[PDB]
Amino acid sequence: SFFKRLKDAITKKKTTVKVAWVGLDYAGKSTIIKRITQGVFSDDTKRTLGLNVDEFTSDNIKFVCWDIGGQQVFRDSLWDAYIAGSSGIIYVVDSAAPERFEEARTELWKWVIENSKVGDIPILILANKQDLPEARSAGEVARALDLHKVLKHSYAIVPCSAASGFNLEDALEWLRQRITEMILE
Ligand SMILES: Nc1nc2c(ncn2[C@@H]2O[C@H](COP(=O)(O)OP(=O)(O)O)[C@@H](O)[C@H]2O)c(=O)[nH]1
Ligand SMILES: [Mg+2]
Repeated sequence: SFFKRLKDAITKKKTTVKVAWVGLDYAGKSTIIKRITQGVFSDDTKRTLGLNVDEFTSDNIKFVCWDIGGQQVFRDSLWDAYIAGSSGIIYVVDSAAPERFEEARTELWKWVIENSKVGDIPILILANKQDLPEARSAGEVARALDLHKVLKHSYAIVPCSAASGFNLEDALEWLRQRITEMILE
């Protein structure tokens, strides 16, 4: 698991980690968090912090799931309050919902890319719901998000399915390694 490997890495470093999970509503974030944490971070374990923010903790690991876009407005106050202190950011996209790609691109650049606060923080993009027949490729989503324009951040886009498990732990190992090296630095 990524959950178990992250816990052991940060316990060996003798410190604490925070992982942010941002992305539009119905993208798959709560589903991925429940699955990757083998149940530990279920809906009946979420300390609710805001109208769209949920928070999880288990010893030295903390996860911050935030449903972005929609009616919710990005305020720099809310970012300091909820996401500031994160060591990695996970942007989740529903590849079978191309109608909302316009919105996911605008929120990714609003909250993460053109965010002075997010620095060398590894940003992992999950092109989720690949099992659906309408799912666009990971490269289609990368072009939709103008990732080809992201010149100053350390990112990675990996296609995955939260229902089948496909590529999930593999994408998360890239982030786990990127967090492990930069932690305490
Ligand atoms: N078929 C399929 N459905 C998914 C997948 N990921 C999430 N879903 C469904 O889409 C909904 C969105 O998940 P959830 O994490 O609760 O929404 P969010 O927290 O707003 O992203 C859930 O009810 C899941 O049943 C996937 O990979 N495949
Ligand atoms: Mg949710």
